[PDB]
Amino acid sequence: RGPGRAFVTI
Repeated sequence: RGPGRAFVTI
């Protein structure tokens, strides 16, 4: 699982 895989603009 992993709906939020955007560790850039966070």
